[PDB]
Amino acid sequence: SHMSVSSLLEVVADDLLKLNNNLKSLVGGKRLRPALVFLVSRATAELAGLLELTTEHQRLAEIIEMIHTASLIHDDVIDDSGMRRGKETIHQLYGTRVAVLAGDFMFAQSSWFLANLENIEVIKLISQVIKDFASGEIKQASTLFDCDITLDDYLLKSYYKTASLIAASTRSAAIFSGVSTAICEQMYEYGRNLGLSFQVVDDILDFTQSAEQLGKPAGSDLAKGNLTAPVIFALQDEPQLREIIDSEFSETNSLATAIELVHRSGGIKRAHELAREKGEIAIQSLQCLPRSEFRSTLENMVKYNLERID
Amino acid sequence: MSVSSLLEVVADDLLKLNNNLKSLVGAENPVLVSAAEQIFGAGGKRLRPALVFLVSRATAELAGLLELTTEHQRLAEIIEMIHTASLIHDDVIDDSGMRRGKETIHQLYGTRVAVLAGDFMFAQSSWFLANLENIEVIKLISQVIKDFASGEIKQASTLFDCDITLDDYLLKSYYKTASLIAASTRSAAIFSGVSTAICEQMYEYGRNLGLSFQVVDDILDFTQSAEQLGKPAGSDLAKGNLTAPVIFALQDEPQLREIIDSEFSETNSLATAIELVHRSGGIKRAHELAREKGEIAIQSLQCLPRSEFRSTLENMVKYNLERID
Repeated sequence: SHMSVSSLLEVVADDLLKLNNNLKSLVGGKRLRPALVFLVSRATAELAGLLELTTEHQRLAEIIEMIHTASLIHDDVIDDSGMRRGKETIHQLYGTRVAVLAGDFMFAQSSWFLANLENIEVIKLISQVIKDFASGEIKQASTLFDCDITLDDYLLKSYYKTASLIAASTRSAAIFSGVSTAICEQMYEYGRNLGLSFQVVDDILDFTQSAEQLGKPAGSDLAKGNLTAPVIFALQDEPQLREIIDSEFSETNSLATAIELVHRSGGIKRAHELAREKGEIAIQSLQCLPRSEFRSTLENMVKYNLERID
Repeated sequence: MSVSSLLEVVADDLLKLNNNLKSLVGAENPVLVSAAEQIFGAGGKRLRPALVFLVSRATAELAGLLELTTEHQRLAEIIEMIHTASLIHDDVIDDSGMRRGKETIHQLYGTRVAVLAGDFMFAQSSWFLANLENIEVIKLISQVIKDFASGEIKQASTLFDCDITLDDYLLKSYYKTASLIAASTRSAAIFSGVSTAICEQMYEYGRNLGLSFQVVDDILDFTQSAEQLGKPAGSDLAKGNLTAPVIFALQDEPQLREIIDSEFSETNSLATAIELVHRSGGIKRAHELAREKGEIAIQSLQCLPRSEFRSTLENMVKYNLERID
């Protein structure tokens, strides 16, 4: 459902099971983003001398996931441009008005929650994430099938898409704990580099799953012209790959060829390394924190993400 | 009564604002830039920034301030940006194809891009406002943006519903229009540092003027010609948005209910309905509803000293009720 009330219920239930788990190990996706907020909140709260999470920490986890979920809802809206007739019909058929209103309300409820936490630094940080998301998503169609994309441009795109919200959420959790600016910056870098690692791994998985399904991989990133880390690395070595993409896989079975050129090029292995390198930056970001079950879980999130392609 | 003659006492403030509006979306996303100019250049009256300047100057003088603060000036720009973002989403939801002779953002670029553009402008507005560092105003405006979404959901959930009460119509009208105006005039007083009591009076001026604005707009959808609006007369009615003239008309012309329930499934039934609205006392009763809100607006200005700014704030009420637009 597109429901704020359902979202908040599921986040509180997921956070309860996570909290109770972490209590049992003391000193030993809709869930990732609130979990990261909760873990960073707990680690930094203990450093600041707080005896429990503040109301600001608890609402932050709901604010972040509401932004994430509203983003998906709005990104999913159909492009009706060009139709001379029957737009009201296609919007009825796909529930466009409901998606727009649900996304609008969820964004607004999130921003209203955040404003009422009264930390202007966090409001600035999160507002910027939303602007960059919307602006980035407007330009995304114009970058499909463009082999002139660089690796730095891909990482920036993945930042605005994914990593920026996660980095803003871990910095904000530290800000609400009142730890030093230096520690808030490190939590920001944890979130940013975990987010990039997470996105590169998701891009690797989309490719390697694509290359094993039995039908034509028609809905893969590569097929739609969304060129990710394995492909970009491959394009450095594969002149026929580039020509094939520029053709939008016009020729019968060219998509299959493109996929095998990518697997050929070792760019998958170089994408592995890139995701591993961002992960190790994320882990290094946590060492300003003392040993705790919360730091060990934040470190393990990186390793468990990387094991997804191991 | 000309819009220019009405606003001349803040003409210089408005000209600065109009020069700056373009750059406030940025220079880096050409589609986003182009979609912004499409609304900013379409010829809006800029009444909302004018109200911010008038209240800003009236309350600044009462407080002892020398000139208008940069916060006053940025507030005015933010209010017009929020207004613009809400028009963009309202066009998507209404599936309107035209706004002031020009095509709407979603017609040019598709529903998804129009929604994202509005998302950007709401976020850009909040971000600019946060950089004014006043948390009271930040919380006020974040409530306004939620109110827009609450209003849009209520509006879409009650299309063609002839059991709508006048109280629900005024609530919807607050969510759609008057909430933003009430918050903009309260925020202008806040940035001048005047008393809580005067701040609250300014909120109520903006609320009641906004409600009077929207009632008159809903009247004009019936009473003005089909290209004096661009849209044909009764466009709100035809899409099932029942406004004050229709609500009053329904009390005397029960066939209106049959036509509206049918969603005008039958040829010339919309023409029939519009004649029923005119036949009833409806348009006249909606006009006195607007006047009654306008009078409460003028009462809320009496806590200000006499000043050319107060006089123009009162004239805005009279201009609206005389309006042909």
